[PDB]
Amino acid sequence: SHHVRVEHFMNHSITTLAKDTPLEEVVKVVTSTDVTEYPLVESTESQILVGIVQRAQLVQALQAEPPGHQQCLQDILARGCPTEPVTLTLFSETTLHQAQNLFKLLNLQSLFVTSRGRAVGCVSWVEMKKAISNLTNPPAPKEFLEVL
Amino acid sequence: SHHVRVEHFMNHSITTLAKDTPLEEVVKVVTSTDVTEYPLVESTESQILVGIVQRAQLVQALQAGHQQCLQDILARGCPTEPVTLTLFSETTLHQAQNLFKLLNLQSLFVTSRGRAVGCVSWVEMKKAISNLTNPPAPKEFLEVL
Ligand SMILES: [Cl-]
Ligand SMILES: [Cl-]
Ligand SMILES: [Cl-]
Repeated sequence: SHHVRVEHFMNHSITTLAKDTPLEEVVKVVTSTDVTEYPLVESTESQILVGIVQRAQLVQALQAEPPGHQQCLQDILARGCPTEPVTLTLFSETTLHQAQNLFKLLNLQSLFVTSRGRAVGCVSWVEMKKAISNLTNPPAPKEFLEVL
Repeated sequence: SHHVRVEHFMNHSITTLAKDTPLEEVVKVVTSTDVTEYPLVESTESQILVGIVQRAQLVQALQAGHQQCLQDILARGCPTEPVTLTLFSETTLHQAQNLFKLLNLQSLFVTSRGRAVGCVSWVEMKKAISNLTNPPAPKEFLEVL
């Protein structure tokens, strides 16, 4: 468990929202995902994690002030949409041993993962359990299908 | 302890080393400090935490064209350690305490928006806990007239 790192088993299927993300794109993201929260990044270019926004809060803000006159996420945040601070995260190089101990002892359900400050994934017990299982029962290699 | 945050009691007296920090400056930092490790940041301008470098390894590399910078010594073999856990400016004292106690930690660096901004050890933690019930009196300061 000391050789397996979070980057090996983390879920890459996360959708980051940036302060400069066009409001049209924000609406598309919110109406196409069902996650409870989204990692907020400084800019689309940097992807530097700076906070967390809860979907329920973002939905409420969008319903109140529906999206020429181009707008971005920062406009909605400046308008009053609540954001949450980042107080704990995993890192790409955090070991499976460290991650499991952290989740167990702090009674956590999930955490975002950063690498060089950038939001790169998330880990929940679903991913953790899969990694632990692979320790003794590694899955068979993935197979491909193609039009020969 | 839910209202006191790490940024309130962390030690701001940290010296980061950046990938583009000239070796001349690296020598100045090492010779003027007494810590066993330094937070490594992407660039002097960004201060984005990307790793940790141990004093002993820096010394070894130093004891062994373009202006030579830290990144050059790292490329030549100086080992770097990964960041696997940190505190954040907004982490609460309650959270910090639990983290240190349950994981048996002695210290961690603190980041804010990805930037290295301080460090916390039991020295700072104990002072914060003490201040909860016995806060120090406000200090008096003079203006430079
Ligand atoms: Cl488990
Ligand atoms: Cl794995
Ligand atoms: Cl304090």
